[PDB]
Amino acid sequence: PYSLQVTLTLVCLAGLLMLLTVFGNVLVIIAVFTSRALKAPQNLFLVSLASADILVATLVIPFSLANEVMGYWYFGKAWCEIYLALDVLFCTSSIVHLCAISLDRYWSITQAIEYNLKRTPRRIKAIIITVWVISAVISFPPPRCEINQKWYVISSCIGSFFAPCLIMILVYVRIYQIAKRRTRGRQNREKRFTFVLAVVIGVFVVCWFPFFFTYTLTAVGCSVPRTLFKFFFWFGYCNSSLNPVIYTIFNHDFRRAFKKILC
Ligand SMILES: Cn1ccc2ccc(C3=CCCNC3)cc21
Repeated sequence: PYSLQVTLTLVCLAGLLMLLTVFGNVLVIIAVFTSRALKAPQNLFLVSLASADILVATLVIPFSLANEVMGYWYFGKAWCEIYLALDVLFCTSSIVHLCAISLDRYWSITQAIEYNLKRTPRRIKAIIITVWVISAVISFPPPRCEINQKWYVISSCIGSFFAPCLIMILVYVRIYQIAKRRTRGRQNREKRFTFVLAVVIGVFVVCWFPFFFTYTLTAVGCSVPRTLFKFFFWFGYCNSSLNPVIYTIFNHDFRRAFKKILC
């Protein structure tokens, strides 16, 4: 199974991850509904994403720790089929939310004056209610608790990630082009948005991409170590802990609001 000494090392590596995922994603929620500066229609995208992150960290991580360190699935076919489907529903509801947050972050730059009148909270709510529906329609497409259909396994990874990745890298390379085109505030206005954009579009790729590449690489059947895949699995669940910080710390409004709650 494991070393026991390690088992306490793995559980403490997690647990802290859970506390960090339900500390940022909750600080975002207690911040949008609390500060009169974030009461924008566009700020509801960060509350549903935070809810999804808090849900993953406390509904799929506690049991992933169990399946991996214990070795067997203590439960059977009554929180295992629910766990393997609530994972694909809580991570595909974070990737697709990151895609939406970037599309509403790009239509308001390229279509700047026409989009505000089409940005009412009703539209934001109707987009949040659709991202969630699609996130759950990918999870449920109508003793080891390990994932077990090649044709579907691709459809879902490509729609769940490749698509949100390709439509979010483009929405950030056509925003970096627009913004640097405004410059043509002294050698740091650009040097800051080269980093504010690089972190935003790179933490995603360095957290989630390796897992999905390996999963479809094994979907085609190219061998990936049994280990060196467990790092990737846990790497994604650890990206939801950074998501609440990436989309909030680079914002002066959010930063001044956090100062009030934690003065
Ligand atoms: C097989 N598959 C298709 C889409 C999709 C989305 C997320 C995940 C997981 C996220 C972290 C580790 N557990 C699985 C798996 C997924």
